[PDB]
Amino acid sequence: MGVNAVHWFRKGLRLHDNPALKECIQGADTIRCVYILDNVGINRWRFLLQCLEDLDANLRKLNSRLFVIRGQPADVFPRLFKEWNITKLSIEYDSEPFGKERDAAIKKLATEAGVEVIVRISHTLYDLDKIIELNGGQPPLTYKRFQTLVSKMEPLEMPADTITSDVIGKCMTPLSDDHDEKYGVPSLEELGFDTDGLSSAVWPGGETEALTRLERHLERKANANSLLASPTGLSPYLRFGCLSCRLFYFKLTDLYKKVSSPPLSLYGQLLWREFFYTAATNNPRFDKMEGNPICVQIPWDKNPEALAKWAEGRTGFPWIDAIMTQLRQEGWIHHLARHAVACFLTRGDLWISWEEGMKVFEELLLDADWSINAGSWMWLSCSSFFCYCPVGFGRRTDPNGDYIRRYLPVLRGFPAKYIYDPWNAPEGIQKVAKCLIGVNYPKPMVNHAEASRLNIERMKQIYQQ
Amino acid sequence: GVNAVHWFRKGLRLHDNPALKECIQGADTIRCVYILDPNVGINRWRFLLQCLEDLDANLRKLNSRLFVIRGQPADVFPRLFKEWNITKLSIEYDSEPFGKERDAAIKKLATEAGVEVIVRISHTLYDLDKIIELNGGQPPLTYKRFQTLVSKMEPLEMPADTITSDVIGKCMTPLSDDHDEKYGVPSLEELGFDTDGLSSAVWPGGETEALTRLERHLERKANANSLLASPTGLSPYLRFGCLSCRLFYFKLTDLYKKNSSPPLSLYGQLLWREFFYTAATNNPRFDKMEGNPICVQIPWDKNPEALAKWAEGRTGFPWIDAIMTQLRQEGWIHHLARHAVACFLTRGDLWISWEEGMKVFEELLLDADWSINAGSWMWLSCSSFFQCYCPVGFGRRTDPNGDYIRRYLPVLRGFPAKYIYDPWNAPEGIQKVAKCLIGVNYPKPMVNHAEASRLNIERMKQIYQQLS
Ligand SMILES: Cc1ccc(-n2nc3c(c2NC(=O)c2ccc(C)c(C)c2)CSC3)c(C)c1
Ligand SMILES: Cc1ccc(-n2nc3c(c2NC(=O)c2ccc(C)c(C)c2)CSC3)c(C)c1
Repeated sequence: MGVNAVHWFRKGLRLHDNPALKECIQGADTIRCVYILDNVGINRWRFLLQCLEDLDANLRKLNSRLFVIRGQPADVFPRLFKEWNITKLSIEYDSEPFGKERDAAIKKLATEAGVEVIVRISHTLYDLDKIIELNGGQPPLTYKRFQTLVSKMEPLEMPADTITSDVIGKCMTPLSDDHDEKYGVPSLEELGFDTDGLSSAVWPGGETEALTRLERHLERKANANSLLASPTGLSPYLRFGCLSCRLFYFKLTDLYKKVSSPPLSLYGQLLWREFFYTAATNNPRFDKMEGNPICVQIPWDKNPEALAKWAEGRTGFPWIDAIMTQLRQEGWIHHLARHAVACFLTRGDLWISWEEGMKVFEELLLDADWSINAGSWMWLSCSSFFCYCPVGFGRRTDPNGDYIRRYLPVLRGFPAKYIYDPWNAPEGIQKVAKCLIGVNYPKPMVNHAEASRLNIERMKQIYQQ
Repeated sequence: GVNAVHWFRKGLRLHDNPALKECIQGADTIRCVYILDPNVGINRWRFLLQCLEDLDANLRKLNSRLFVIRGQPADVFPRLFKEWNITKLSIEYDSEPFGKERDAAIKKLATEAGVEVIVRISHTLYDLDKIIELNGGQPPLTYKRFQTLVSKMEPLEMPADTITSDVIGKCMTPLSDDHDEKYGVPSLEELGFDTDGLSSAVWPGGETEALTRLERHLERKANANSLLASPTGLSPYLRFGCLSCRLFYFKLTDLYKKNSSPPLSLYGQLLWREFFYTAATNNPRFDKMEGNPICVQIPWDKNPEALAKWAEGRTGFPWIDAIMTQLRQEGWIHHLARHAVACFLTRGDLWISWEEGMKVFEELLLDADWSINAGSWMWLSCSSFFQCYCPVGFGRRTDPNGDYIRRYLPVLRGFPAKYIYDPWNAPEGIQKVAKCLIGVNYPKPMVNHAEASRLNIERMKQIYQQLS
């Protein structure tokens, strides 16, 4: 009896600009926010778990708690509907095809149980289906066309009001005394992860951290060092929904006017994100080659041993290996570093499928969703949307090689003259550095000049086809 | 003639035994001895005695025997030197401070008697002193720096040749027909133990068992069940020396190669061993809080009754009690189960000193040496190395049906999975049909976890504010 509401957290792990949760509370006697735990690496799971602990803490401020439940949503929700006597369920819209299919299945389960479902857009700046409509029923496959469509859209509506005590009103959350025992956020070890020797996260999760960084980021806006994680970086918080894209949009617009009509390059980060979400939303095989209508079909090498050396940073190229080590250790690498390793794996040196690189980035990268990961890997491998040197790229960006020394400590003894090509160092240099190439650090896995010359010919064959 | 003794302590094996190999060279006679030197529980003693009978049986294949002697080494060895007219003594090096002090005293006594002492490294992958020298004179206290040091060392030389007929050559072992009466391996009852109702060992000791399980482990390598002892587990055989760390290292590399550059993660089990041995070797108070230069001073509770409930698996938390029951009964628990009970006792629930948990583990755990035990307990209690699990939720997450609980806490077998991890929440009618009244046939929880852990988190946060 009564109006009992559940808001389902997946993305949008925040209380600000949360229109679905705002609407779910309206007219509700009770409210319960739930997160349901279904390649994913340990840095992704730690960021998520920290996101849920920050949500729980913020909900405690409102005399509520987060409910964490393990299971598959299709089995879990029929039980919750009855146990809690639910009449309304709310979600932030998910544009990605697998999320679409999951949410369509839950909507059917909810309707059959008599539960009304509130769906609101708030993970993207725009209604992706409306952009596709203005473009004639197909997503744009060029960024400039996307810019044209966006510039004709209506102005962005204001972000939804933050969930506070005034919004909650008389709505309450029923809680047992053993809430943590049944619904608490688990630790990594409670999920069976090996955390031995794990250091403190370079990217701590949560809306609180995201809003702290947003304020520091904007105050700052008002190279070798670029390779390292910035304390005001926002990319993972946008992927998990800790930071609203619309709030970030409006704060940037507000800053720009304080210091007219801003160029759309002002929103370059947000717009590239929307582009890939829009391209992917109606393409269930967007993350594949075969069966993907927009993906060029290319005969990639099948080489699991070469793939493993790339994935684990054992290529013998310190520039490539340091990037993949920072990626694995911390979960974020510079955009141009993503270019560098993606080129090395696919069209550049190894000629391995972009699907394999995408799968590694899905496990390790914090800030790249399914759509953005698939679209970027297709783009950089010349597979859709119409060769870096693994020595010179790093040497030009960081001549002293401090980046290599930070993430490949075994190379720390090498001078800047050989830090990016240690195989060229004389034996005496290697001995004083206590690192014999081919013993303490591997030899380069390919001759870059020979491999790149071959692959360049292969793709020219593809594109003359 | 040249009469030699090889002193077994660790390294209870004939393969990759450089000290024994060097001792045999140029010797006319050889005698292998183990000295039973007066907390160690019955499962540790049984594993040891099975290692010694495997050693004795493998020495019989070479027309030799193991000589087992009860006494203190500083008293026994002056007698043996004269009785057997010994001029050669060999040992595998012991990095741990108490073993270091003992061996220095025996080396002095041997020199006084005119006996040369042969010492060879073979219990650890590396020369721990060479690691510390490379680091500038102090051990690394982060595992990342230790990995950096290890990746700069020379490649490991191959393990020593197995003691065979060929290696023994002309050397021989004088034997009497009364050998078992004088020097035999004793039984547990013969050491005064109560073995009534003891079931057959889940972890049988010895080099033969170790090498069998190594072969199966390599083949297999080529969840709720994780909690149970694996038939291919190697951890206790590495602690006792039935299996060489260096042999394991080389079989792992060979399996990997059949790339030439495996990540260090491949050898993860071995390097964490080496890390704690290195940290402990020059620290004679490594197992203490006061007077230990690397350990944060924390005002732990003194509560012997709560410690006893934890040690004996009477906490009232079935996940905790099942783990401690498996540990007592078999001598091995999963690594994550060790985290669970360590957090419950120290930083999590009871606020009892990590020194007390280490002493219980020292008595019951088969696979954790002094250095690894002390280092792990300091680590998990946030007391060193620059460092809260739910006692209901963790088990429920790991084994939802509760089969682990039903296996080790049979009084709870009747409870459904819904309450098997928190049986105090079960309605009385469930408790009645399960024939286990909570507070009568199985104790109530000894603490309110939510209240205890919240207060102890605040205690620890104050500790690190004082430090900062
Ligand atoms: C309370 C307690 C006592 C002992 C052991 N324990 N027992 C054995 C070993 C270890 N420790 C570890 O592996 C280890 C590795 C990394 C880190 C960061 C820690 C904290 C422990 C390796 S050999 C057999 C454990 C796991 C917990
Ligand atoms: C291999 C790889 C995977 C993923 C990402 N990656 N990660 C994140 C984002 C993106 N892609 C882009 O920005 C982007 C924009 C324009 C073009 C033409 C391309 C090719 C990528 C935006 S949000 C966080 C990148 C940079 C490379």
